This record gives sequence, structure tokens and C-alpha cells, in this order.
Amino acid sequence: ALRDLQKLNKDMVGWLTIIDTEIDYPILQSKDNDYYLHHNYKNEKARAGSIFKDYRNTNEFLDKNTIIYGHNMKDGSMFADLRKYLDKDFLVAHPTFSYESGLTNYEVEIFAVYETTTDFYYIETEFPETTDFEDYLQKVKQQSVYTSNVKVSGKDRIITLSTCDKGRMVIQGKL
Amino acid sequence: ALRDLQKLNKDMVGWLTIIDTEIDYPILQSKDNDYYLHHNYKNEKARAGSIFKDYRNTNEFLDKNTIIYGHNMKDGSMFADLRKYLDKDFLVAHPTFSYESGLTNYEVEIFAVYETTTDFYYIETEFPETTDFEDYLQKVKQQSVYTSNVKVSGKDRIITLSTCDKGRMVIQGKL
Ligand SMILES: [Cl-]
Ligand SMILES: [Cl-]
Repeated sequence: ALRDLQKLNKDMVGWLTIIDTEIDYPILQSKDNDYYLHHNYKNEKARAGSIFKDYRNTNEFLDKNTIIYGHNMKDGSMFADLRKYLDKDFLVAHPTFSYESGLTNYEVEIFAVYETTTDFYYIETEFPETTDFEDYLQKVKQQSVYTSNVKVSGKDRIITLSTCDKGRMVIQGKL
Repeated sequence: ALRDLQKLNKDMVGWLTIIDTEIDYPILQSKDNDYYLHHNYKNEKARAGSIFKDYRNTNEFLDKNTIIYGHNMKDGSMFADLRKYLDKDFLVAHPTFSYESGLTNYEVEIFAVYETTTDFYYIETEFPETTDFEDYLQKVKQQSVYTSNVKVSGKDRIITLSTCDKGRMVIQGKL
């Protein structure tokens, strides 16, 4: 049982909490974007899976776009509550959430909210230049269902919450 | 029970393993050098306590001397096995151990081993200059029961394993 505890300490890479939702979960991470679709935080088979960080994101300080995935569970668990952000009332009352990494906590300031079925541009993690990230931000701001008070520049860094399972639900916020 | 999991994710700051010992434990940490003398990794009252990192050590990259504490338990658990290093045969066969932090793993190269009852110079964590850490290293090398092949300079950084409860047992190694 302490073998399982050592496993958990490598696998769990953070914590996520959004007030007034079920989303209050450990963030897991493996070598791909698949294992934690099908396993819980104890590494046992489970359809609900876990909340998990994209395998490409391994540097908080430099990653321009860190992506966290979870199922849109029909029982309302995992990332089903991301859809509350399509209700304007909820968004105004919850402009931020908290994201812990392995080091420390951030209060993320949401600036874009949308659903998407076939346009997955938002999953880019690699930006040769600072100018490439500003093109990215322009595109995803335009994809948003709201115009945001929050301005954000190619100099900022962001975090993306996304379902992974018709359309995905996506929330993006400024670190 | 997920409230307890969130607690554990802030409290557990690393992992320690020394081959051929019981020492294969999570490293915990609180705001002082006392809580984890009396509580286990689930934060429940327990005499064995936990293995824990000195509250003063909060920066892997700059801390010249990171100290990890555990009880010298009479049932052979926790840090009772540190005393195996007074047997030369064991030390030759185990010149290193592994220390995980919140970020990553190190293979620590042991360079000093001793018991101490009243001379606690080794617990210094603050070194104004690089010259102060070289004075420190000179003192603790002299305190060692062996002369070490491993040389270490004021430019290196170290990790200290120590019991905490007649004498403490102390192992110090190069990062
Ligand atoms: Cl679409
Ligand atoms: Cl002494």
C-alpha cells in the first residue's frame, strides 16, 4: 500500500478547483494523453478516468499554453461543469479559478470560453516566436462566445481547460 | 476522503529511498520542525510520525543544505536504519541514495557519516558567503567516522539525513 503511495506521488502533478462546481480534483499526468482517460488517481481502471495534464506540458515557466483534460461525464463529474461557463451569470460570478502545479498555486483569470467540434487550433503548445502566440490569442479570443474585459498579450502565459471524450467545452485563462 | 487527498498533495513534498533498508518513505513538510514528529502522512496522530523536510528548506536550487528528519524508532522503522552506515561494509556497498523533491529525483553521493549528541553545527542552513559553506564542509568532514573518497566543495550543495527524537545519527551527501 506504500508502493501505491509512491506511484501516486509521481502521477499527481497538481490540483484544480473551481468554486460552485464538482471540479475539485487532483491533476494527474502520464507519458501520453490516453492513460488517464481510463484510469483513476490510484491507477485502477475507471471510465470516469482522471483530470490530467497534457503530456507535452512539462515546464510551467516557459509553456505558453498548459492544457488540462477531463471527461464530460453524464453524471456531472469530472469536467461536465465546464459548460456552466456558457451561462453568462456564472462567468461574471466566477471570473477565476485556482490551479496548483507541483510547486505552487495560481489564480487563473478566464478570458475565453467556447465549444468546439472540429476546430482544434486551441490545442497548440509550440510557438516558435512570441508573434506566433499573439496570432493564437487573436484566434481564440475571436472563437469566444463573449468579448472579455481581460486583455492578454503574447507576453502572457495561459491555461486551457478542455473536455475530452459532440463538441468539447473549452475554458482558457491567463496565468 | 478527497479532502484528505488534497491535504496529502500539499503536505508530501518528496520521496526518499535507501536500498536494503526500511527507508522508502514519503517526505512530508509543515511550517515547523515539530508537527511531523507526531503525525503520520495522513495527518493522524502517530508516535512514529513521518519523514519530513526541515521547514527552513524551501528552495532546492539555492539551499546549500537540505535536512530531512525522522525518528530513530526502536521497531526499526523510519530512520532507525541510518545507523547501518556505521558498518563500513554497508557504506561501501551503498555509497548513494535517491531523493525525490517536488520536481525531480537526485542520486545523492554520501561523503560524511557520524553520530552526534551535543554538537549540532551540522544543522546550519544559512551561509552568507560561499566561503562559509566551505568552513562548514571542513568541519563536518572532520566529524565523519571515515575519510571519504568523495570530495565536495563550497560550490556543491548537500542533503543531510538525521534522526530526531542518546546521539542523533547523521548522513550527509552531495547533490
Ligand atoms: Cl467547430
Ligand atoms: Cl557530540
